[PDB]
Amino acid sequence: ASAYQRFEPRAYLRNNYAPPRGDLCNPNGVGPWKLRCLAQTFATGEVSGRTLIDIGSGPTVYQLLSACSHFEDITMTDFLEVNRQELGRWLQEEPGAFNWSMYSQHACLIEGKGECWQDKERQLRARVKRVLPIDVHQPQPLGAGSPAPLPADALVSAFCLEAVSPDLASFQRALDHITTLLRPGGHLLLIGALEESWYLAGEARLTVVPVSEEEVREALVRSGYKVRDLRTYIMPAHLQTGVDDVKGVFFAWAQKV
Amino acid sequence: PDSAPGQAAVASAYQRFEPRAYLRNNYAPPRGDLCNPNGVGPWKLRCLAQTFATGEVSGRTLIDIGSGPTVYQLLSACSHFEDITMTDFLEVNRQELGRWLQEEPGAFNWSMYSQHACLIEGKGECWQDKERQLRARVKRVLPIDVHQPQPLGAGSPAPLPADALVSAFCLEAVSPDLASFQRALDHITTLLRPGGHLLLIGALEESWYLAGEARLTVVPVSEEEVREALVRSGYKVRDLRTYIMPAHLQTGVDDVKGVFFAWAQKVG
Ligand SMILES: Nc1ncnc2c1ncn2[C@@H]1O[C@H](CSCC[C@H](N)C(=O)O)[C@@H](O)[C@H]1O
Ligand SMILES: Nc1ncnc2c1ncn2[C@@H]1O[C@H](CSCC[C@H](N)C(=O)O)[C@@H](O)[C@H]1O
Ligand SMILES: O=CNc1ccccc1
Ligand SMILES: O=CNc1ccccc1
Repeated sequence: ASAYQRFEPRAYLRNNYAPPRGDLCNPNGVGPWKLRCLAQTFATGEVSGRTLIDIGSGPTVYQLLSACSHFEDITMTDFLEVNRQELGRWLQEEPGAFNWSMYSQHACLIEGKGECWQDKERQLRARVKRVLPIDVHQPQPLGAGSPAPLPADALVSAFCLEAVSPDLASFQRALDHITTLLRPGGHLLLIGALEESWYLAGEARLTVVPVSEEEVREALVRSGYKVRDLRTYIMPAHLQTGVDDVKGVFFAWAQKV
Repeated sequence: PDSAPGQAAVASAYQRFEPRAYLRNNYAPPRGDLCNPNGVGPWKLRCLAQTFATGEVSGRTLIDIGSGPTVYQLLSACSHFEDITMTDFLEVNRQELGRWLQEEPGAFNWSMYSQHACLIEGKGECWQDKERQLRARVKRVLPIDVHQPQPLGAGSPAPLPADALVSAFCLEAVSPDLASFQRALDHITTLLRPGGHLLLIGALEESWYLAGEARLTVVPVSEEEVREALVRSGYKVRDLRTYIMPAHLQTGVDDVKGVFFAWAQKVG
């Protein structure tokens, strides 16, 4: 909690979204894998609606590239002001914004609709209506008078819960808290680190709860979801770089029931 | 009739050709806007991609005829030919290609075209890889004059005969008349092996275009004049499509009415 007060957005982006982890040319990397999970899921046509909320967006937007063409009202969120600012810089095309164009290009490539990456970014920027503070530790993560339409038709969340929870039970409650934001019958797309215990963001050294695939599945069931899909990416040696001790990445497609 | 005079005018006029103006006029927006699928850029790239996707156009060696300062016309080709020769009449164009080959920052930026080719080829290739492969496969950049019976000269470096030819907006842009156009086509055809393929892209019913201070004269040709010249030169026409230039893409840089793409196979 106080650890996140030293969290440096630029250090985080450099660590996870610039080469090598940010090289998208090799389809066997973690970046293409993530984008693929997202794209394939939305391509089913079963994840749809009017409103969507991204939970713990941090300073990144890649997690919404495939989502944005299925949801007209999108809400992005984060605990930290500095992350919300970094997002605003990209949404408003302000100076020094992070360059997400390689990810936008690869989403267009993967989706296979012949869309140009500029149109994709345009649609995302237009459909993200707001960027709000959030704390998944709170029973009402967004607060009381939320400007965000509730409940949402769908949730997305990448690398938040395990990264803000000291242990399983805390992870489980955090999942409980965000689930209240989701309409019954709605969809949650959850991405996260597997068996990770720490990662770095500049001066910040963050603690993570190491979770397994089966622990993720069980937590989803406990929270009232049917697990439609749960896949694992094993982190290859050359992508183990000293910025963390992640062993793999999970993708879960869950439906509130 | 005597050919020298018309050829002399053409060579003279091209001494004023400005590569950067030409690039801005034709390969930056609006004509360089690749987001609109109905634009001329995506159409050209589509013709090339679909043709190479048939698998029917392959071999070891390819020659691009009148490359000028552009490389888009080879984006889909480069995965099918180990050895690629680029060519142009003007040293200033060859220099511009030199800059791109060295990946210099001052070079024209073709990355939107590279990305779009990757997008429509549908193999999930990243654009950095496409560009790296093109740079690796261009083995030489050579002077050329299509009005000469041997356009590359005698004892040229180029592997002859080639398995395939590509040529975009060259023949009609350097030929004073239809007879000249036909002869130019005859000349480049000597470079292609029997059974080899020619991919020809060009302007329809155009009489002029701008390249900075240079305002050049073009022989206006129709689709049926293009088909006949190809037949006359000893080709079977496999494909010949027409793009009609939208009014919003008529920017005053030329009086082009449309664009043709011909896929032709040399009889042999
Ligand atoms: N108590 C809390 N409630 C909700 N989000 C929190 C939180 N404490 C930290 N966060 C945010 O959780 C994020 C983890 S980083 C994940 C970044 C992005 N979602 C991605 O896909 O790369 C950080 O941005 C951090 O600021
Ligand atoms: N006598 C000649 N023989 C072969 N090419 C010539 C020529 N005279 C001029 N050219 C070249 O013909 C080109 C026409 S511009 C077209 C350039 C490029 N292939 C494209 O696709 O946009 C110019 O580069 C010009 O220098
Ligand atoms: O630790 C969390 N961030 C992370 C982001 C992308 C890939 C692997 C880890
Ligand atoms: O050369 C004149 N017209 C032209 C039109 C589109 C692309 C290249 C050239």
